[PDB]
Amino acid sequence: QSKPWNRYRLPTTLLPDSYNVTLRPYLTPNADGLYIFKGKSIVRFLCQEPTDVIIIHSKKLNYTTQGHMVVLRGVGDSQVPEIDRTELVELTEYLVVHLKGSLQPGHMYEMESEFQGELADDLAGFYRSEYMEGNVKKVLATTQMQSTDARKSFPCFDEPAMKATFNITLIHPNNLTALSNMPPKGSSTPLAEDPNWSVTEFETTPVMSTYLLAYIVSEFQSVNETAQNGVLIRIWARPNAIAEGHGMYALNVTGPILNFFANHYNTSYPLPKSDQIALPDFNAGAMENWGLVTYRENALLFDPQSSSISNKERVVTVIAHELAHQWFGNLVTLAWWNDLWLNEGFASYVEYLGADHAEPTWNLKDLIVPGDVYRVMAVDALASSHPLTTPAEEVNTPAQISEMFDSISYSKGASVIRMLSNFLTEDLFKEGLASYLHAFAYQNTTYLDLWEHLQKAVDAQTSIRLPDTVRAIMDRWTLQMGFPVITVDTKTGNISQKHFLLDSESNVTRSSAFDYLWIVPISSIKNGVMQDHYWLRDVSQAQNDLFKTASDDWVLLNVNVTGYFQVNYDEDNWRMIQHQLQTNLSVIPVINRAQVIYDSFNLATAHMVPVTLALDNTLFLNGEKEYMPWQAALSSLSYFSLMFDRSEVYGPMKKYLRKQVEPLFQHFETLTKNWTERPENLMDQYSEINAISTACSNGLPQCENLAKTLFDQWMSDPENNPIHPNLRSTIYCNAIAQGGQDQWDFAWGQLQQAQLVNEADKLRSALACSNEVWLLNRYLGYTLNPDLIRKQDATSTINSIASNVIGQPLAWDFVQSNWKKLFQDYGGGSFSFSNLIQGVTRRFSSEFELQQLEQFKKNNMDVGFGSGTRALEQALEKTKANIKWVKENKEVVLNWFIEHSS
Ligand SMILES: *[C@@H]1O[C@H](CO)[C@@H](O[C@@H]2O[C@H](CO)[C@@H](O[C@@H]3O[C@H](CO)[C@@H](O)[C@H](O)[C@H]3NC(C)=O)[C@H](O)[C@H]2NC(C)=O)[C@H](O)[C@H]1NC(C)=O
Ligand SMILES: *[C@@H]1O[C@H](CO)[C@@H](O[C@@H]2O[C@H](CO)[C@@H](O[C@@H]3O[C@H](CO)[C@@H](O)[C@H](O)[C@H]3NC(C)=O)[C@H](O)[C@H]2NC(C)=O)[C@H](O)[C@H]1NC(C)=O
Ligand SMILES: *[C@@H]1O[C@H](CO)[C@@H](O[C@@H]2O[C@H](CO)[C@@H](O[C@@H]3O[C@H](CO)[C@@H](O)[C@H](O)[C@H]3NC(C)=O)[C@H](O)[C@H]2NC(C)=O)[C@H](O)[C@H]1NC(C)=O
Ligand SMILES: *[C@@H]1O[C@H](CO)[C@@H](O[C@@H]2O[C@H](CO)[C@@H](O)[C@H](O)[C@H]2NC(C)=O)[C@H](O)[C@H]1NC(C)=O
Ligand SMILES: *[C@@H]1O[C@H](CO)[C@@H](O[C@@H]2O[C@H](CO)[C@@H](O)[C@H](O)[C@H]2NC(C)=O)[C@H](O)[C@H]1NC(C)=O
Ligand SMILES: *[C@@H]1O[C@H](CO)[C@@H](O[C@@H]2O[C@H](CO)[C@@H](O)[C@H](O)[C@H]2NC(C)=O)[C@H](O)[C@H]1NC(C)=O
Ligand SMILES: *[C@@H]1O[C@H](CO)[C@@H](O[C@@H]2O[C@H](CO)[C@@H](O)[C@H](O)[C@H]2NC(C)=O)[C@H](O)[C@H]1NC(C)=O
Ligand SMILES: *[C@@H]1O[C@H](CO)[C@@H](O[C@@H]2O[C@H](CO)[C@@H](O)[C@H](O)[C@H]2NC(C)=O)[C@H](O)[C@H]1NC(C)=O
Ligand SMILES: *[C@@H]1O[C@H](CO)[C@@H](O[C@@H]2O[C@H](CO)[C@@H](O)[C@H](O)[C@H]2NC(C)=O)[C@H](O)[C@H]1NC(C)=O
Ligand SMILES: *[C@@H]1O[C@H](CO)[C@@H](O)[C@H](O)[C@H]1NC(C)=O
Ligand SMILES: *[C@@H]1O[C@H](CO)[C@@H](O)[C@H](O)[C@H]1NC(C)=O
Ligand SMILES: NC(=[NH2+])NCCC[C@H](N)C(=O)O
Ligand SMILES: [Zn+2]
Repeated sequence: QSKPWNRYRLPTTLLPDSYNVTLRPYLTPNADGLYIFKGKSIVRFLCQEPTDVIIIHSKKLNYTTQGHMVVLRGVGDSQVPEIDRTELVELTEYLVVHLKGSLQPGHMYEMESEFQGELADDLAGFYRSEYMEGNVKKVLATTQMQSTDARKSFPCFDEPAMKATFNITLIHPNNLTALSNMPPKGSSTPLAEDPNWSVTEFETTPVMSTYLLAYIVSEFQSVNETAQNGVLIRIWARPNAIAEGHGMYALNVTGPILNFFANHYNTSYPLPKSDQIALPDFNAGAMENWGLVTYRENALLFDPQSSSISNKERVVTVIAHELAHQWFGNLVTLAWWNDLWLNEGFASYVEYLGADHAEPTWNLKDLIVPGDVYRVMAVDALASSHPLTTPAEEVNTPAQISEMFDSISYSKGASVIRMLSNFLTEDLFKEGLASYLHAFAYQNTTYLDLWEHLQKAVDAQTSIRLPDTVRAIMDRWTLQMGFPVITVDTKTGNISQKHFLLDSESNVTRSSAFDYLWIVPISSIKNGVMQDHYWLRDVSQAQNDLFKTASDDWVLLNVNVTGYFQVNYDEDNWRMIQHQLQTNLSVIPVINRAQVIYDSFNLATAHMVPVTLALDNTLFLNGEKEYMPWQAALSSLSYFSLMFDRSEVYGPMKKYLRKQVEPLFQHFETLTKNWTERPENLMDQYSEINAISTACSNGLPQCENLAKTLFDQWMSDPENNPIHPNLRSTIYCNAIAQGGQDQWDFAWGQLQQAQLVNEADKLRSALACSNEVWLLNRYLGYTLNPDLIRKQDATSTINSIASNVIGQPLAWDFVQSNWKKLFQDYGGGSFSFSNLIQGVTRRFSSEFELQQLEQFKKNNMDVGFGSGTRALEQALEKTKANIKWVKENKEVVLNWFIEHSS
């Protein structure tokens, strides 16, 4: 019998009722330079089963309590046992209170403690964040409890299912504002011991999880709205950001998104107010703390004068995501971190629904396909993938919990939930979802509970019929990794499924309970007309006349890619689809025009079609106006650019892409009235952005000339930037590529005085587009200078230079030569040797380059490679793969491009 304090999961003998917590950050260092916070807490808990030990989480807290580390009292007239001793057990992050007798079932106890910790700049628990306002370094105090860091701010039963109410008090400088999950009780009062401090008490939370607590002390200011039901909505930011109006977009969209979700969930927003706060350099991106959601600035703030449309899209979707959680995840909470995929998958899906409500003309819901589906399919089509579900008993340590937060959890979670909603229909999905939220409000669940409530909705109607239970179907998609390729022979209507792997030689060693067979919902369109829905059962092979065609007809599966799978056809059907896209593309839904490209390039990779069939699938693009199919092509061909852009293949490739994109360029030139006005909706703006990028990077003279004119014009009038933020990255880059030290020095000046990160980013990246070796080398020479290049930007900048075909050898030489700055930046901040290595070696595709990477590896003796040790192995592995791919593909690809370029 192991001792319970040496087990990672808490006992279930004691359950918390409510906490009082008082925190007091000291935002002035103690002159050895240490920042601290002090706290006092009382937890009231109920004894379920007798026990002579109290085990509660504590991390990096020193205790100053009088006596033992806690004082223990009975509630009401309960007696309490004497404390034997209190100890801290660091490994399992416990405060352990050994008692001289047993606590008694049904009795409640209160445990009081006093403590302090470092207010570290470490983005964990209660922590400090430093930023600049003019001359002054400002310091604020804020929180990040997710996942297991509430215990770093005060002792608590720090597991998501052990919910409780919290009464938070902040003691803070009297001229700063204090925020928490709930509204303040009233005006702050002076701290009697020192009236330079004030005390702000907050209203009692609902019953909630510790990982969702938040509290913040800052000089921040807000923009406000009161919704019709009296819910107060505020956006908080740096005084200067608020004054510039950068909070207005967030405020604009928040009301509509909250309204959408209350109706979507059939459940009122469960709090009296909604605060969202933009934090400078919040590396975690955003966190859904209940009533007080935190964001990195660039995720919440928006500058209409400098921000592109894609920035706007990022703001509305991240807001929709975090707000989605205020019901799904916060009101009803998954019992344990092994079910994180459901929480994060659900939010990652409905973020598009919420954002769509706020921006109904943008067709946002479509973007889940490129954004999540095909993104996660890249990693889920590997032997090294993993099922959405993990046994709860395998997820114990804080490191194991952190591993839950990955692409599979978010993006495959989103993809499968979206599939589920689609085959249930949204109305039916919403009924079960509402039933689930009502039944489990303020409590905890597993994914099985959601399946059960969805099944209840299915059972209560007669319209939607499923081939099996919701659970049995979703089991196929959650208990085994990966996804099928569905292959159709349209001569017979034979249809098959098999586990899809990009590497046709891969060995899958992870076994599945289902032999990698799925139950697959299959929609289809024949000659542009919707067909009856079909389910492929858990069989290798089936037949249906739905998928049988005449000679002059075509069929296409997985309308709008609602289903988490990819599709192959016989060549005849492929050609018929190709001629349709050639002659009238609007018969096929825009998402499917993209699908044909996405799937066919993946199939070519996996040797299931020839690479020329994938290329053939791009031939229609010369008539394509819309964003997604072009995006499909650009994403699929970026590897071809990477392998071939230094080879004889590249001229014919550029020529073919010039041919394809010219009509699109001409279309927008007219539509935008000579580039003076952007297209109206988001998709068309995105298409314009890509069309200009593609034209300019492939050397279309008309785009090159546009880029030179605008940049000339900006240089003659530096304070009036004539280039729309949408087009800035391309126009900057192409213009600097055409120009010399005049253009380069000017853009450098503008980088030095850029007050906005997004604009600094674009300039930094464009500066790497110069075609002068000496400019790129001098630039590389700056990247280690923290004066001229922020350290957090150094590897990014080197990678951008590596990306330049002329900068490739320069960056590689520079990284090798100054590698002996591992002993200067595995200590002086983090870095990302890993991201540096991948970027600089990304192109390597010959034996000779592999010989160089091996030779570079022989500075193994000392310094080593740090956090990129694993990366350098991945680079030798990827170069081998690239060598093999280029040998296989070079001849067939060269001759296709020659043939199709005119
Ligand atoms: C968790 O925090 C709560 C808020 O501080 C505590 O409840 C408060 O206790 C206060 C002081 O004990 C009470 O305020 C006043 O106290 C004086 C003592 O001199 C009493 O006579 C007054 O009756 C009382 N004043 C008023 C206007 O009620 C509060 O009653 C009380 N606040 C509440 C209940 O909202 C909890 O006790 C504390 N929990 C634990 C376990 O200590
Ligand atoms: C929680 O308690 C810890 C242990 O008491 C504290 O960590 C200790 O900080 C000490 C004081 O800052 C350090 O001791 C010495 O302090 C003198 C004067 O400040 C320094 O000149 C010395 O460098 C330092 N001693 C040595 C050997 O270097 C300790 O380094 C450190 N002790 C341990 C065991 O980690 C925490 O400060 C305290 N935390 C908070 C937030 O209160
Ligand atoms: C938050 O929502 C607000 C209300 O919908 C938006 O306010 C709108 O800002 C528009 C963009 O500046 C304005 O449109 C036009 O602006 C120029 C200025 O000269 C002119 O073309 C037009 O005269 C003007 N619009 C019209 C219809 O004439 C609107 O003035 C304004 N609308 C309202 C109702 O005030 C905010 O833009 C929005 N904030 C963000 C960041 O999106
Ligand atoms: C946090 O504050 C709440 C609200 O004041 C406290 O809830 C009260 O609990 C007391 C003692 O159990 C009851 O007598 C009252 O009926 C409760 N009031 C309300 C409005 O619910 C709660 O006890 C506090 N938590 C702690 C640890 O003291
Ligand atoms: C809140 O009070 C503090 C102290 O009065 C102010 O912070 C000082 O500001 C000056 C410049 O204005 C700095 O040089 C000092 O070093 C600061 N003191 C400390 C201890 O940091 C602060 O400006 C006030 N803030 C507001 C919003 O009124
Ligand atoms: C949850 O949804 C139900 C069903 O839409 C809502 O109750 C219905 O409200 C409509 C609106 O006029 C009535 O016509 C129906 O008769 C109601 N049905 C029932 C069974 O009551 C309810 O308003 C929603 N609740 C929330 C909080 O959004
Ligand atoms: C975790 O959630 C479950 C529900 O999924 C909670 O169990 C419920 O407790 C409430 C209030 O005591 C009862 O009304 C229900 O009968 C329970 N439902 C069950 C047992 O299925 C459970 O209390 C939560 N766990 C913790 C530690 O709070
Ligand atoms: C379509 O599937 C059917 C199997 O249901 C295939 O036809 C069978 O092929 C086997 C293999 O020799 C014959 O022995 C069976 O008698 C056939 N079944 C029949 C005719 O009902 C057919 O080959 C498949 N067509 C494809 C894959 O294009
Ligand atoms: C496939 O996706 C398209 C969107 O790309 C869907 O078209 C939308 O349909 C909804 C509801 O009918 C309309 O409100 C939108 O205005 C449509 N948008 C566009 C751009 O046409 C289409 O309904 C989807 N097809 C299927 C079978 O689900
Ligand atoms: C996987 O096993 C098969 C032989 O059964 C082989 O073709 C292949 O080379 C093996 N390894 C890899 C990494 O593909
Ligand atoms: C092509 O098909 C579209 C959509 O089905 C139809 O509206 C249109 O008539 C066709 N366009 C032409 C030019 O025939
Ligand atoms: N990997 C993390 N722990 N990220 C924390 C961010 C929190 C939030 N749950 C999100 O998905 O944005
Ligand atoms: Zn989330």
